[PDB]
Amino acid sequence: SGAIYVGNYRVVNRHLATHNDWANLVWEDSSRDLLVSSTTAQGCDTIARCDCQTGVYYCSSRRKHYPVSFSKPSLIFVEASEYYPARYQSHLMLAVGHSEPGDCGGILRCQHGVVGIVSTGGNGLVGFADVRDLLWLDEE
Ligand SMILES: CSCC1(CC(=O)N2CCC[C@H](C(N)=O)C2)CC1
Ligand SMILES: [Zn+2]
Repeated sequence: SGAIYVGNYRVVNRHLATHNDWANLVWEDSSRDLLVSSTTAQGCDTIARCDCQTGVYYCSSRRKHYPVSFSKPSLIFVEASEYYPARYQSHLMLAVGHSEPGDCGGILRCQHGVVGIVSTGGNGLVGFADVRDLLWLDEE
């Protein structure tokens, strides 16, 4: 579990969104595994606006933050789950790291701020839904 809290927005994995998230919906995209809802309180996270490929992510199944090298956001095949049918998840970045079930929502960050949230993995893989192109998170 986990979310990004920027301005009056809460960014979560679409597959983990609550009824309150759906009832206060700003934007959602199933191909990216992302959903954004509105919040009453202002958040403290800042979004990175960059092309970094190195950063650090939080792994809840290890209680640890790990430094990683990650790929650029791409259209990458994600094996079926209980959440998604084989498909192609867009704006996804991959790294070598531990992930197991339980871990989505953990933040990936670089020197500029929040880059994205854990969305996929397995294998000694971990994939990150990017948020750096969502410029509207910084306003309104
Ligand atoms: C070994 S479990 C790896 C995970 C879970 C995992 O990959 N999926 C299950 C939930 C939906 C994910 C999606 N973004 O399509 C796929 C990352 C924590
Ligand atoms: Zn950066």
